[PDB]
Amino acid sequence: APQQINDIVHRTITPLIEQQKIPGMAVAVIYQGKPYYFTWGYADIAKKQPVTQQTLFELGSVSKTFTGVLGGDAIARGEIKLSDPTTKYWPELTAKQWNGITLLHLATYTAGGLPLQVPDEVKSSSDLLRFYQNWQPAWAPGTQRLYANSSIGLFGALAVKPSGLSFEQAMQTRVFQPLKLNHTWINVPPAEEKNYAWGYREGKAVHVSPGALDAEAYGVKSTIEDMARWVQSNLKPLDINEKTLQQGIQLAQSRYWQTGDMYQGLGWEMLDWPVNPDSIIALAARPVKAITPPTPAVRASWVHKTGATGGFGSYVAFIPEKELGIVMLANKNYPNPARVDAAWQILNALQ
Ligand SMILES: O[C@]1(c2ccccc2)CCN[C@H]2CCCC[C@@H]21
Repeated sequence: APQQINDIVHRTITPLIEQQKIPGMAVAVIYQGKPYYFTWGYADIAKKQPVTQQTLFELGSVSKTFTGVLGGDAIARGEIKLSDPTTKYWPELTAKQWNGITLLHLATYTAGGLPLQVPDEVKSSSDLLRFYQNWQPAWAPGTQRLYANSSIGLFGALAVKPSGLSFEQAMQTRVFQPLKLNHTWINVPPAEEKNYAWGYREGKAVHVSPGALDAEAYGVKSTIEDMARWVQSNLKPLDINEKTLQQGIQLAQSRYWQTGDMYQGLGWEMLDWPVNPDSIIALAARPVKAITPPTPAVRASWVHKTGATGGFGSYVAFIPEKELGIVMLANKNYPNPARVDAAWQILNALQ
């Protein structure tokens, strides 16, 4: 690595690991299409397995960026439209509160207060239907944003219906494969278990538990290499040869709603660059302003997503205009502000 990148990364991440007692971490900085990798500590403490560039980490809600782009790809394929009513793809959803709730609302957490978590008791397709039928919105659609797995999760599930594919098959064939993300998984195969880090929560080794809509909302596992490739693909979508995927990426970074200084994309969230770092809670209900029509992807943006599972904490951010991106993968769920601080310190110094 160029010594500047080495120095800013080590000087930022070493203290972060110490302060947050992070067992293992991988970091990629992508500068002008070139990735630079850094690793520390342990994928598995008990077995003394180090973090490497091949270690799989649970991305948690960083998975929603994949779902948002898969949904964009389906729009580009002409399979769905964000303006479509939810009921067009799930006509069994007959309760009257669904009138007026579109795929856009689901994708952007603006349906009117869908809950953060799908309840553990919800297993089957018939359980899920019952859950959504019974849900009572707090707000009219398109008025408030409440971050929710039950919202974008449903979007992901409906977005792949016309394709005929399972969600996982659609993601593999339409997103992972074309982008050469060959060590990115919704389900980690037995052959890859040797590389699957344990998460640590209160000192105990843990992996994410199955749940409904897990694939769609928080179920992707990936390596620092594939995640760097993912960030670069989103940084520079015009290099992508597959037309609908290129377009889907662009759609996921369009600005659909504004709350405060943040703009909601599909999975991705965006702020204008340069950002006040200060500008970048279990439930936070925020009124949104519709951006009518959505602004196409703005190059001078800080585009990012945080993600966690019980034992993992991930973060990706990039700035198209500066050809600069970063991925931070850790096998402990440590506070989001520490992630953003570190990422901003690194990118600002290189920018
Ligand atoms: O820029 C590359 C890359 C690879 C791995 C991580 C980040 C970026 C390298 C050259 N080809 C490009 C091909 C298209 C995706 C990104 C890559």
